[PDB]
Amino acid sequence: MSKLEKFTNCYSLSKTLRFKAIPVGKTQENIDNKRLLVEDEKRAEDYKGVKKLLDRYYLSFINDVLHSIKLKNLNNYISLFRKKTRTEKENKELENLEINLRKEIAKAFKGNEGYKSLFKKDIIETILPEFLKDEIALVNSFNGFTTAFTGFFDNRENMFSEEAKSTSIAFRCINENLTRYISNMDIFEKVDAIFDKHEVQEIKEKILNSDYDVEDFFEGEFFNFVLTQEGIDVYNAIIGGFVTESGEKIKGLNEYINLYNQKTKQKLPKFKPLYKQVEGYTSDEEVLEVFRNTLNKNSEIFSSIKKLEKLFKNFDEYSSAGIFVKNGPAISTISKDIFGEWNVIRDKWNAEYDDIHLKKKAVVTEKYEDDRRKSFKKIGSFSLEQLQEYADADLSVVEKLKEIIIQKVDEIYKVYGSSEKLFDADFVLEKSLKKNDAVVAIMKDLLDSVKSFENYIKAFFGEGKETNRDESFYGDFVLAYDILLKVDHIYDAIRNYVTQKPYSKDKFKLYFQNPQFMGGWDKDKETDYRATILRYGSKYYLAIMDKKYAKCLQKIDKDDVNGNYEKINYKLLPGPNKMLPKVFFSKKWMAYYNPSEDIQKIYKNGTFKKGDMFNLNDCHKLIDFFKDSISRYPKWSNAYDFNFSETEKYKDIAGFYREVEEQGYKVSFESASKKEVDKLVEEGKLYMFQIYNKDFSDKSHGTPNLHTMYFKLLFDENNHGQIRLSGGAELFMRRASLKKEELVVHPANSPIANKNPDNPKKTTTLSYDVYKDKRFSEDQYELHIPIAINKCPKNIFKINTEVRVLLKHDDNPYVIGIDRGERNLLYIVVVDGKGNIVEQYSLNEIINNFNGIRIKTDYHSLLDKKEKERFEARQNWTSIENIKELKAGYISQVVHKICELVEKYDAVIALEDLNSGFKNSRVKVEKQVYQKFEKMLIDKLNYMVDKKSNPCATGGALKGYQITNKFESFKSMSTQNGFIFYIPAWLTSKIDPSTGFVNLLKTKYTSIADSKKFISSFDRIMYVPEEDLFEFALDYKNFSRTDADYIKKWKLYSYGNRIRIFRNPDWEEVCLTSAYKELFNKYGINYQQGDIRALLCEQSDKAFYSSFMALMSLMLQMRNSITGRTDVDFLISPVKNSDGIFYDSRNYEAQENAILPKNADANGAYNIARKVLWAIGQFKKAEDEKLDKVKIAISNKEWLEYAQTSVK
RNA sequence: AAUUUCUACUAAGUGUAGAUCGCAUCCAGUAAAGCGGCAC
Ligand SMILES: [Mg+2]
Ligand SMILES: [Mg+2]
Repeated sequence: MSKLEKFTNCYSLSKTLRFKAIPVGKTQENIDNKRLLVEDEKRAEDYKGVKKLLDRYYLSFINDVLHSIKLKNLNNYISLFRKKTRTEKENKELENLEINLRKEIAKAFKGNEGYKSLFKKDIIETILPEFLKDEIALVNSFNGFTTAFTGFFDNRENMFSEEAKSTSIAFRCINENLTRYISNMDIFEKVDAIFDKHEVQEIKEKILNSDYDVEDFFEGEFFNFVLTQEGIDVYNAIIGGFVTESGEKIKGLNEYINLYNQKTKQKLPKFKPLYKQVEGYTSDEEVLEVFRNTLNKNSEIFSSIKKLEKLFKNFDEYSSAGIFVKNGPAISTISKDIFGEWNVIRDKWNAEYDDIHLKKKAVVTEKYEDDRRKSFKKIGSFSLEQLQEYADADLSVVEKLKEIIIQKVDEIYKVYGSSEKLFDADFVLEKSLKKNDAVVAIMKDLLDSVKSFENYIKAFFGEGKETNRDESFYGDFVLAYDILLKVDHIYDAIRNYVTQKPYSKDKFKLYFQNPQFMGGWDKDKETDYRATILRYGSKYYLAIMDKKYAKCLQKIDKDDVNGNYEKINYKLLPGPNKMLPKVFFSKKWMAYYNPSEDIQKIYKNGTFKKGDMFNLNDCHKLIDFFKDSISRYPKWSNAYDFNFSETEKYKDIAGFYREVEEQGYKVSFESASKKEVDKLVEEGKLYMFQIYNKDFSDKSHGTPNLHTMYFKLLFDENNHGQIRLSGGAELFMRRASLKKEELVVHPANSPIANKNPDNPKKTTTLSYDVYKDKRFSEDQYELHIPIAINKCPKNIFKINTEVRVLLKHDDNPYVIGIDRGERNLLYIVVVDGKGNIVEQYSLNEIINNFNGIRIKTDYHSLLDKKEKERFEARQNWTSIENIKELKAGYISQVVHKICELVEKYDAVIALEDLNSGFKNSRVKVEKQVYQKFEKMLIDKLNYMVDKKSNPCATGGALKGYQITNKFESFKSMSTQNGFIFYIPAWLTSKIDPSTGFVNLLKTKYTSIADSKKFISSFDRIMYVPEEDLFEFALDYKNFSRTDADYIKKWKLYSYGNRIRIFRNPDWEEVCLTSAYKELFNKYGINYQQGDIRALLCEQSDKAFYSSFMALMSLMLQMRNSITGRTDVDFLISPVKNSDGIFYDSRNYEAQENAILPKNADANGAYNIARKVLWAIGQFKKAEDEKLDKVKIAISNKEWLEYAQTSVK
């Protein structure tokens, strides 16, 4: 059997199929006349309204708990906070005190005051009505329809967690609000006497309050007062100042500190206000009104930009030791902008970490580099002083930063000038915004220039309780920035609006004035649920009974004079493990049966269940009781065909239940007069809809949609309960959003150009009209039907363990390698159990089969035309969205290609772990699309079907492969998920497949001395006359950071030629030996002399050495690419194989499915696969029961050992 | 340029080929990675 075979019927999975519901006959007229719809439509309107009222009571609630709270954890907390640290994980004691501050807040919500009636049915039933007429009325409407608020309900209970999320109130109460209060205490202590006694308390004490005193709000025990919004407003008014209910405009503390510019030493810190807590879709008038309002030259966002300009202009005035830059991407970027390279800061910091941790004897090891890396990441931030500590003299870090920041503000001001007419009161919109390209680009330009300023500027927060900070700097900075933060919302909303499809998918749920509408199908509650399913020939229908006529479907003849619909009776026995004991210990059954006490005692004590009070006979007695009770229960034994296993072969009660559950459900069809119900439709006693997708069209002649097959199979004789119909069906109405007269149309009888350049037919002429987006021009009913797949699994085991066991015992196991490439969206390499390539090719082109005809689509050319489009459109939003969606389409094609390969080779899949990576600019499928791809792959593999197989066949629609576990998280895409193994890409592309040689030397020229050392660290350097080549023979031991190489000693030869970047005002090509001959001649070095390393070091000037190294580096540069030309991105290796000939990639370009990789893209997919072979190799070394514990994570050192020894 | 819906189409003439429970994240490979259904 194929390894694949053993993976069927493993676990249940549930899916919902969607269809269009086409109203038949007079149904729509009746629906309108009886006005059934409007009930469900206004609810849809007021939904948003009621939500606001729920937020109202939520906010009164939050302010009942918050008025009532005294933080106990706090006071230790304040003293520790002002303890000024002193670290050594003494602060660790405190970081656990923090969490308990949020813990105390969460529990105070939950703990008391009728929190419980919050996200359950009783909140809009009674609670909202008793809290605060035009609003009570809207809430009343929703009753028995509490469904509407479930997604809302989940979004709002995250409010009260200890989650340390920006969602949490507690995080807000303690994490942001409290720290500011503390930070302000230390400002208040330092800046006390600046206040005039009359000036100080007298205006503030009286006009802001007349209660309390100003001093109070800078005492630690006063914080709890400031948890609620009033105390927050009171606090912020003390800092900011007040209106005064008149002209008075009483001054705040910050103004006074400002007015102490009279000393003009100033830079005396100002207080930071406390965070209060707890767009434009609709119209162009709306979208424009917001842009004008938030971004004009006297808006507050523009005010905060001028202040930040003033602040940073005085950057020199502040203490570089007390100004921090958050650690993360901002460090790479600012490194680039300050010094001129990405990794500089990281590099200097590695130079300093080594000296401390790097033992002289010690040789750098992968772990060492991993741990040092964990340390860097862990560092929260860097002061400007520290950054200047890396600053080479003749560069000022603060000043270079000043010129960069100021530059960015100047770029905002120039972009304002270019957008100036848009902010005229006089301005009006000539064209619709989607129509109006020129305007949209003006808006995007400005938004981008401010967003980028914001996003860059945001870096100067060390995201820490940093011990010493320039509070004078961060007072001004935090005041101004917080407004600037406002841009991100505006930006997103405006972009979502432009980016929108011209049509809308908004819709509303239909109950037809019935809270319990369409709860179930199979169940005979049809008088209650009032929906059912009809069949006629090949067509299926949804039939909805009017309340006054529920039984109308009951009494219908099986008329055979001419024609009948088939009528649905669905039988489901739900949850036998709860139900069988519920029914059969019923008082009525108890009457029916004089059940033995032996049975009752077994149940009550549960000696049937597992749990070591279980008795097998007791279990069997229970079963037999149930079995026999089943014979004598009409409702069930006239519904289902029970065929029970012998009682003895049942291991546990659970074994018995699966059979009840399995046989528990039956579906079959009744017979009902077509003419009779047809008339029921006419009279409006019954409403009918055809359940439809294009595959039900009389002109559909192609292979159907997968979901179409699922739906039909529901009612096919061959389907023995593998896919089942479930309740929870919903009907929606999707109001039309396009007007038919306004659609783009290709008129009948005129040729339409075909767009696929690989389609050999150039035009199409149809005799009817084709309309863009036609389906959105009509009101549309849609029907979502839930199904159950593999509800009663027979094969239970751990999927990961079973994959390992089968791989352990397989003689020629096959692996599919997938890699993302530079010249190829995706590239695939199939390999046997020994590393021989069986298949290699690009997936740039997706080839489709219809009939016997194959037509391909080159998705890489598509992306290329769209990238040119993005260039022509100056990178506007919509092209960006078009590219994202194209890619998401492409990956739905690829999923199918991978499935065929898995089925074809019974192969395991090898994929990049995207939790270990380097971003590569060259590759076209970015991380975020690839992650989506990997999720989709896993999802398919949960149940994998080939549509063209006969459904009952293994791998067909009734026996899908389940070779993957359910997706949990992206973080969870690591190690192995069933047939999928996640591999790190380290050292899979730039490595000789033939030898496993990898360049581990550093050839950058550094110093004349270093170059000599380099040259000297070589064993030999000799020109070989016979083979006309230079031979560099080396030991990796003599060079640093080569621990991973297994074959230490490699001989390098000049042979072949290489493509060099060779930038000139950037490509040229270079031969290798010619360069070695040229350069040596150039300097008077005769090279026919053995071991010229002593000789070479005799040279006196950089020029020899600078160019010797550049020459060397190129030779070790295996991967070569012009980038104008698809034709070559080749791989050539400076090292001979055992047989003595060097690997070139171009010698494999010609062949089909050649033994070694054909280009560098292939090499990468090839080597990703070999790492899985390595993993398989570890399985083959372990005992069956240890397999689950074996480690798949190959280490650069294991990898190179494997790559270099397995080649032979 | 037709769709349950999406993407690419026109595929031989009202359609073709994949894919397709729902929402949120869609740009930072140093922040986040989860919330639903379903099932237990
Ligand atoms: Mg089809
Ligand atoms: Mg389209």
